[PDB]
Amino acid sequence: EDEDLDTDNDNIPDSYERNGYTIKDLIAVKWEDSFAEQGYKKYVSNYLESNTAGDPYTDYEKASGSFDKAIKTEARDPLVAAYPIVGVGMEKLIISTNEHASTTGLSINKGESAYINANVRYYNTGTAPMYKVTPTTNLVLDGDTLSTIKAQENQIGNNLSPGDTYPKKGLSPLALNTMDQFSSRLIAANYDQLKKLDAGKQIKLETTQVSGNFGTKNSSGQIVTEGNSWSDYISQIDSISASIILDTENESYERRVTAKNLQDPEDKTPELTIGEAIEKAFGATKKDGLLYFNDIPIDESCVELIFDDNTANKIKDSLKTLSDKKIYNVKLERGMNILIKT
Amino acid sequence: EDEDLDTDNDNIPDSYERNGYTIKDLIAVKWEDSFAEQGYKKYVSNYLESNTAGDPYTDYEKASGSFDKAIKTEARDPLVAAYPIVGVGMEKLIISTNEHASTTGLSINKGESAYINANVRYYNTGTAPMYKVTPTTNLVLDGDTLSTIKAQENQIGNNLSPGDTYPKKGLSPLALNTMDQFSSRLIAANYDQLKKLDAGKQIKLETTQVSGNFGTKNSSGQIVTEGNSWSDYISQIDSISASIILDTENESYERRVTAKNLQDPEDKTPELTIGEAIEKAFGATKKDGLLYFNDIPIDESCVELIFDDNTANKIKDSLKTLSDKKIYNVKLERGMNILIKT
Amino acid sequence: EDEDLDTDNDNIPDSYERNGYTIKDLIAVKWEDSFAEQGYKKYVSNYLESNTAGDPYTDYEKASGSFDKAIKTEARDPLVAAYPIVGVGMEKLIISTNEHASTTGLSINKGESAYINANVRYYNTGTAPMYKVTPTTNLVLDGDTLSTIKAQENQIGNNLSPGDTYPKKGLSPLALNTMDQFSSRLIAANYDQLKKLDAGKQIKLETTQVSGNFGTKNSSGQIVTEGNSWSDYISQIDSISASIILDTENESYERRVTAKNLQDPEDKTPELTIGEAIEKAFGATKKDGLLYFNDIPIDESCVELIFDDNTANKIKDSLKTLSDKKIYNVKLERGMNILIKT
Amino acid sequence: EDEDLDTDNDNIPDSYERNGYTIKDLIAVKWEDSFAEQGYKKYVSNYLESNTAGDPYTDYEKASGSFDKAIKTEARDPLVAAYPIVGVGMEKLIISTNEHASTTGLSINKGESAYINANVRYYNTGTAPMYKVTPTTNLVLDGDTLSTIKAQENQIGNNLSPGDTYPKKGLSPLALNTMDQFSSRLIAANYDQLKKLDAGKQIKLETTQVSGNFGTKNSSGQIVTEGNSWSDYISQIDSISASIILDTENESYERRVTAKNLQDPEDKTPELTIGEAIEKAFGATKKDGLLYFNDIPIDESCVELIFDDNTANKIKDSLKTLSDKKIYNVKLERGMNILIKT
Amino acid sequence: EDEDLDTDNDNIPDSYERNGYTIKDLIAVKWEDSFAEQGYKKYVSNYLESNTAGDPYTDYEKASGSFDKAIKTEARDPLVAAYPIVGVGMEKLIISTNEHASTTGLSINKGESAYINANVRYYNTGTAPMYKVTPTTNLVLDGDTLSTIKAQENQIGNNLSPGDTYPKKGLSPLALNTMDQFSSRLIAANYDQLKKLDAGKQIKLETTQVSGNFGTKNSSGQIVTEGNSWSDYISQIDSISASIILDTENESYERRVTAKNLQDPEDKTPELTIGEAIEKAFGATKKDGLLYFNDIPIDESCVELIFDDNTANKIKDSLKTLSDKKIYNVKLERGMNILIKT
Repeated sequence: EDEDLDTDNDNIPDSYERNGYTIKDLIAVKWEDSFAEQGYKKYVSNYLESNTAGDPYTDYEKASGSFDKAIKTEARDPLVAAYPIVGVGMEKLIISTNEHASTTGLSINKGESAYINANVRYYNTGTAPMYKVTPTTNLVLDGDTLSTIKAQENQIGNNLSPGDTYPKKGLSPLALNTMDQFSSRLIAANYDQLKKLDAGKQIKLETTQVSGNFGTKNSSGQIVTEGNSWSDYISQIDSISASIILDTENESYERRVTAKNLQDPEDKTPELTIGEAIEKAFGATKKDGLLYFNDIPIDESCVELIFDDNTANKIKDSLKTLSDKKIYNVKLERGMNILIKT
Repeated sequence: EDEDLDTDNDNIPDSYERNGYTIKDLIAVKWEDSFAEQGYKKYVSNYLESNTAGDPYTDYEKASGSFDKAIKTEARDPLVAAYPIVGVGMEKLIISTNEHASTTGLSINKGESAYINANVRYYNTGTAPMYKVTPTTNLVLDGDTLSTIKAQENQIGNNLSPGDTYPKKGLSPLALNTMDQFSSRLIAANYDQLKKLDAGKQIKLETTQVSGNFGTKNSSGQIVTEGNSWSDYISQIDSISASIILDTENESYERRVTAKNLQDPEDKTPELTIGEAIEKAFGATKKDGLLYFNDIPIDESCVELIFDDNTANKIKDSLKTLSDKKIYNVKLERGMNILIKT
Repeated sequence: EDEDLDTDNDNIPDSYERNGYTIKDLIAVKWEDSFAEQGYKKYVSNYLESNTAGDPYTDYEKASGSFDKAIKTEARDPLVAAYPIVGVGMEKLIISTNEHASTTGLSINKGESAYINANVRYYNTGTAPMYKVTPTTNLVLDGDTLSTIKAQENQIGNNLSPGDTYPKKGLSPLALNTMDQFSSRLIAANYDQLKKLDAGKQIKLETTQVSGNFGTKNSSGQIVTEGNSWSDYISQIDSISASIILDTENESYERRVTAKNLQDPEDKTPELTIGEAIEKAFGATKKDGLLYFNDIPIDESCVELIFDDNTANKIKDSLKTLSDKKIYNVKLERGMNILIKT
Repeated sequence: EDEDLDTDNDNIPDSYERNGYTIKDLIAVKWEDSFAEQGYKKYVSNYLESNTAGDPYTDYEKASGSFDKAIKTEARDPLVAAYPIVGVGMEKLIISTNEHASTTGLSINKGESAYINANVRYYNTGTAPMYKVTPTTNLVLDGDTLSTIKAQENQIGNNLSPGDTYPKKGLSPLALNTMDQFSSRLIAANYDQLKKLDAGKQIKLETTQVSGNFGTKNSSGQIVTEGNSWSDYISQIDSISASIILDTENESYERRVTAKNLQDPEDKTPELTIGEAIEKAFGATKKDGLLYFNDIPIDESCVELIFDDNTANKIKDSLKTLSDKKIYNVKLERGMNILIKT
Repeated sequence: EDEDLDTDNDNIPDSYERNGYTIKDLIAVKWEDSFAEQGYKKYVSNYLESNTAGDPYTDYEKASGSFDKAIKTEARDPLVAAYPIVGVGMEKLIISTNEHASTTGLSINKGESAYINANVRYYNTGTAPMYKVTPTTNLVLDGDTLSTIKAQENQIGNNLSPGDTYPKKGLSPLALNTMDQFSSRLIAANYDQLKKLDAGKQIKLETTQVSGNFGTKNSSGQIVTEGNSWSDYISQIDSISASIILDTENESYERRVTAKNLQDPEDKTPELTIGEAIEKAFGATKKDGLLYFNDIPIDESCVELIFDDNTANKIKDSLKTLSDKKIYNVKLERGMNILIKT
């Protein structure tokens, strides 16, 4: 009954955070099943923790709506993890060749003769914005693993809205050829690697890491992104949560949802199943008693649940005890990943 | 009746911010319909929020007039959004070619032989000033997507008054050729791209982002623009508001006006219609019971409401229920845009 | 009667700042018409504002004289605005040509062959000093709009007294050829622009902006110019005040004085007319019941009041209702400008 | 009688600072004419000001002797101004010519062929030390106004005692050729300006400004010169005081002494006359009832009081009313200057 | 009798600092002549000053022994001044000449052809250490006054013990050829100055100034040398003290001892005599009723008191009134200097 006693100092009780609860007028309301039709929802969380997943907001601050505005409405639930991830796309790699007087002809230096140039474009898929992007990307020549570069002081960009490109849709890509104000590097073994680049235009561009920022909110301390860094939360998140990826023919989505280790006798997060988790992640609800999208179904005759080895072997080891034989009705796995092709 | 009880600690009551209200002698006055003729106006705002739109001032601070002086009088209302946006214009791109001894002639380096130079000019259209401008702009060569640059330490400029150019009217434009004190880059493939520049002078300049500052005001802490940054508010604003653009033959204006999501049962901003919102944005009032400008009519036989697809399809999907058939009398769409040609 | 009740916390009452007042022995004295002959003057200001013009000093602190000492005695009145503006003059542009072995002769590089050099001199005309000057200036070649530069670390200068040059009168000008420790730039298209400079010595120098500092004063916090900046007050000032320029055959003057918008029901600055405003700006008083200078008459038979379009059209639109037909006796215009030739 | 009531919070009374006073045992003693023979002196100052002249110390702090020790004993009186000024002397300008293979001979670059070098030496004449000197000096070629330079990071120097040189007497001068670690500049138009330097060795060196620091003293906060800049007091001083220059055939002296504007009805500094002020500045006293030096007479048969125009015209305009006809017995002029040649 | 009343807040009484006193167990003991044989000594100081000499420690803190440990035992007395001074010695100047292809031979650049290199060594003679040394030294070519340089970041050094070299005895000297990571400068007029260096190896190395640090001591704020600078105490010291230089055939010492001006009626330091001051500076005592060194007599038949002009003329001007005719028994001179050759 909790007797209105808090154990975390997170302004929320611990039977409220044990049974179902929701939030009205910035005050913890207990629960009644009536106001589900009113438009409200239900939440459960960790009554012993100041913040369930790793993400830097507390349980009440994520559940109310006084944390940000730009973050999508799915992230107001304490099970999901409000954190973004950005991908870099490449095109139009151009070159300039043979520095002095050619396209050897006695005045072509085997180093520093053909400078490189690439065009890229960032895009964010996830749940949150990042008010700065510094990605480090590297280039590879069909298995030769050539130079790596940081974003310099003029390709850093700025705030990155959810589901958007870095140049907003209808603009030309971003140019890249620098190593701190130094035109970058010859495709190295000159009369060899340029002739590899003759019929072997396989300059592949990979991303390794990005770094960004977020924002905290007060009244007097209004909004600051000066030192709030995102590079020291991914290790906290990914060693707890599991990953869920959905994709249509025109969009993509990735989410990180938490779980529980069964061996630890002192974890107090609620249990889950993946048929509840795909509902809890997105805006997907039930349209005929089974899980549907905004306009699409997601059911067993419509899923293409493409697993991998660490997920498939554990589900094939644990799909023997139950008799209902439902893949959606299994306990989560701390570290798993799931693909929903459609 | 609210019993003089504040719920946000924003020095304003919550029936005052629920019904109509205005501000006299820096004190919240309730409302009387008499003094509209006196010169006063009416306001309404969000009784649960410390700041209605995303912009960094509060409800009372925007409604009174003790926030700035340079901001135009339309922004003193808590529904509009006091934030600016700057455009860059280009002209007069000049070149210097063929470095050593020509206009190949055996001494023309295939990289770094024709340095580029552009002339630019900023302008601000919106509602607010920005006390610093760092725009990042890129150049594109009829679909070749060439280099991008930040404004250096000597092209940054200074305070930018609303509706003005960066060099005030009657001055020459700005020169641009730098990559941190390095003359920029050859039009890359020398004997190819210069001959593309022979008959193909299509060096298009595009803007990608800008960054600036604003100003907070105290008595002892008078005016500071040292750390107040504008790059961490656009993501908060644009994921809430809608956009409205007006343009005559000699000027242009763009505004951001807020709205409400109907599915969210804990939003407490008032509702709107676009026929009220075009009046609420500008200094436009009614001159014959219908909306007029300073000296211009803006009515259904004079508007050119040129939509786009996401606005036109939703208004054509929701123009079936009502019987009056008025495009001005519809609920707003959180994310829509509107062009009003004249 | 005000009952000695302050509404701004600016240590001055609000019938004192409503009727006339003056200041004796650092105490607000009410007003009496007797001691005008004594040497005292009269002031009136905004009883609802902590600083009635934009300038960073308060009403009392500007009215007393415990703010600075180098500021001219006209600025002790709350109607005028104590802020300076500096103009740069150019002369003696010299060159150095044709870098390797000439005055083409086969060893002249089409970029980087003739470095430029200009001589400049600052001066201040206005009401205040500026303890640092960083002007950004650009050069133009008969409508070609060439490079722009910031004052470097060795050409910034120092404190700049009112009505003085930057090198005090009787010294040679300043030399300018830098782009951060890099001899400047060739007059670009070498064998073209040097031959334009043959008979076309039209290198015009233009100013775009300056930046400086000011000084606040305490006893324990004596005088600091390290954090104070002037680039965040001009937008506040110029969107309020009007401008007045006077010039004899040997000097020049420009001032910024305030006004009121008539539509706003909650502004509380007193009214004005230009016939009292030219008196209130300068040290000009009446010598025969009409406005005279230090030794010069300034009256309708001596003025050459050269307007512009926004001033002339409004004065010819509003010079119909009155019957006295006096241009000096009109309400001010918020944004106007006035030249007084003599 | 002042009733021991202070009006400035400067620990000194206000009839004490109205009549004569002096300071014994760090306590304000009133005045009695007996102890003038004891070795004491008399002072009078501004009972409404925390510091009379611009200089950063207060009235009591200058009158006692607990402010510094290196400042000369004339400055312990609240009428004089304790501030220094430094002059730069030039000699021995040397050159290095014709960079590649000469003293044109087909390999002499018309820019950057003959680097310059000058020898300088600072000296201070005035009343105070400066613990750092950064002078900006420029060079001129018989009316061509060549480059200007700041003192770099290794020609700054250190503390500068009053009446001394920067290298103490018996050392070689300072070498100067840098523009931030870059050998300076060719005497520009090479085959022209070197031949101007053939018979026209007229490289004149001029000073424009200097910058330095001073020292404040506490017990716990002992002595700091970190931020106490001198560049923000000269504008306060020179718009109040007048200047007095004395010179023998082996030394020089310059001082700044305060005054009063007669039109201002609320200034409260004492009056003066120049025959009192020349005694009040220096250690000069009366040896036969008339002003003498340490060993020299300064009287009407010994002065060579060389005025300028703004001093001569005002003294010839105001030497008519009095009947005694004494130039020493006139009221001071706020802005005047005086040369006492001997 | 002083009634145990302090006037400076320096924890010491003011008859104790008026008569003789000594410090036992960190408590001010009054005096009695008995404990002179015990090993104790006598001190007297300025009862009106918080620190009698210029040096940054107080009277009590210098008299006790709780200030530092590396400072020599002579400096524990408030008459002497604990500050060091460092001399630079030079040897082994080497060269590297004629850069391209020679020892003119058509390929010797008249600038930048023979880089210079010197060997230096610091030493300290005085009373204190300095935990950092940055000396600026200049070079002169037989009266041509060549370049000057600061010690760079790799030649600064570290803590410098009293009476030691900078490399401790038995190490090679320091190499010097830099102007901020730039091999320094040709001996300028190449084919002239190298031939001056043929038979004219007169590269004299002079020192001009140094800069260093010191150390303050607390328990919680244990030892800091971060901002404690020595460049702002020499002007305070040298305008008060006189200088005394002693030298054997194998060592040298210099000291700065305070004095008193007679014309100032409010100085309160005790008087001195030079025969007492030579004893009070060093560890010299009396061995036969006359002053002896550690093992050396220093008396009138052993001194070689080599004066200079300002000392000799004043002692020959004031050696007439007294009848005993003793040069050791004269009042000190504020500004004098004294050499004791032995």
